[PDB]
Amino acid sequence: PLGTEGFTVIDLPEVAPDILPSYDRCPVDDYMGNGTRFKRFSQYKLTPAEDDTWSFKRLPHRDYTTYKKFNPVGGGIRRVYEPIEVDFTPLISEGIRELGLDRSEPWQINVHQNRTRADGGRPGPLTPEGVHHDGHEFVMIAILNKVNVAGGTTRLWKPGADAPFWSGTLEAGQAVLLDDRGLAHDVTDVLSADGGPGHRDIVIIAFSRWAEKWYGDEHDAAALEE
Amino acid sequence: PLGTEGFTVIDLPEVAPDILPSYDRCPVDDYMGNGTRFKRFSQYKLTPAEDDTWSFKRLPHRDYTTYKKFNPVGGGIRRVYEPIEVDFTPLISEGIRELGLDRSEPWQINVHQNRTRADGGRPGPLTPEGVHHDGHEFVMIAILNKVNVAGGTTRLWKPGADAPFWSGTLEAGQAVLLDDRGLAHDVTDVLSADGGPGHRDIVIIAFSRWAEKWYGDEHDAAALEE
Ligand SMILES: N[C@@H](CCCC[N+](=O)[O-])C(=O)O
Ligand SMILES: N[C@@H](CCCC[N+](=O)[O-])C(=O)O
Ligand SMILES: [Br-]
Ligand SMILES: [Br-]
Ligand SMILES: [Br-]
Ligand SMILES: [Br-]
Repeated sequence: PLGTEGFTVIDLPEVAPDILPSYDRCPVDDYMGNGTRFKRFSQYKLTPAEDDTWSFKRLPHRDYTTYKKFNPVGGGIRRVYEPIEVDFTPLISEGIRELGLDRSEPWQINVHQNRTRADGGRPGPLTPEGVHHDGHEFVMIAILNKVNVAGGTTRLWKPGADAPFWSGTLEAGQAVLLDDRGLAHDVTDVLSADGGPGHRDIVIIAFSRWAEKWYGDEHDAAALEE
Repeated sequence: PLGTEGFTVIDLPEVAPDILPSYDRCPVDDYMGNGTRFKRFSQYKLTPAEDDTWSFKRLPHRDYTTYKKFNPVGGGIRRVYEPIEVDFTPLISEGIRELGLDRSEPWQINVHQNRTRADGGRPGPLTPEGVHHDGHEFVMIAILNKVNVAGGTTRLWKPGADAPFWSGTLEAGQAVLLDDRGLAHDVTDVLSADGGPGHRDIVIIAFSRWAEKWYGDEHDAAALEE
């Protein structure tokens, strides 16, 4: 499973030819990033399959809801996103293999397909939450494309620490897997590499056991404090 | 001067008839509030005048810059805003009288004319910074108009405290004056009162001594970490 410090960085396999172009068709995120972020969102059930594989089932499309206690800037509201068009589940299966997810019960994943844009004088913020936990058990963050950007350095923190214990800029074709309970994280802003427009295209996958799923009326009521 | 707990709430005089309509002509804030906020911005030199009054001089229009250490979601960047069209200096004089601003040196003020909109299912965030200091010596927040909104409760905090020591919902025609060093503040989100659109129209005035002004090349370089 994960490295002893609670994270692993991996190389990603080649992706299908529809993945990178699909980022050009992500609409603006009306809730986060103040116009610098573009997003699609889908959720899946993840079940252990015989032959020691995993089965993915796309769930009916629902608004994204998270808790203010994890995300103070985007929590506590219904966030209406459009579904992801392409199939990230081959990519996600690489992360699962490295996580060694507990096969004794089913899992539920949130999948966020994000583009953040940077331009001269306007960095693209990646973690306006600051140093945070996502609220899930594991998180996978995969970088699919970077064009004309600098910055975007991932920092991993022990809870309460004054400084991160690991920093690294993930490049296209890399992913980090995180123990999202034991570690906190942030990412420095995306910067324009030369003064002109640039962008950073990623997918974030948040893993929870189905028994603790971030999906459905009970989760929504809890996250919205209803 | 201010109350012994570092703040005072005051009633405001009647304002000129052009002030309330001017909020309809404030452009969207491209940098904060994710489309829920509209803003104009101007800066003034503030000097003591004989017969125990104060004189205001509007300074050449410059981008707003603040520090990430005070504002993690809107700091560290050049924020290009349009100037304020109306004259808030009569209202600001009411706050100055209550502050008892030291007349032994000149001052510099930042003036933010803000509208935050709320709608059903979409609150209007007021302090995405969370509990914060603005970074100035004194702050005045004046409420000019509230239409069909709830929430928007000001909370004042001792430094490092885990709960506020005072809470109150400022109404149209009220202002709070704050010791921005000795106390921190936040405000709960603006909510739609009935499920439909509503808005809250305010002006924020941040006071610094001219010797510590938030204006000009040196300030900008420090706030941008250049
Ligand atoms: N904090 C990110 C989402 C990261 C994934 C967490 N999850 O699915 O709850 C956002 O609010 O857009
Ligand atoms: N934190 C508010 C500004 C409040 C006044 C503070 N000032 O002038 O620096 C914003 O970023 O829009
Ligand atoms: Br944001
Ligand atoms: Br914001
Ligand atoms: Br002068
Ligand atoms: Br009240």
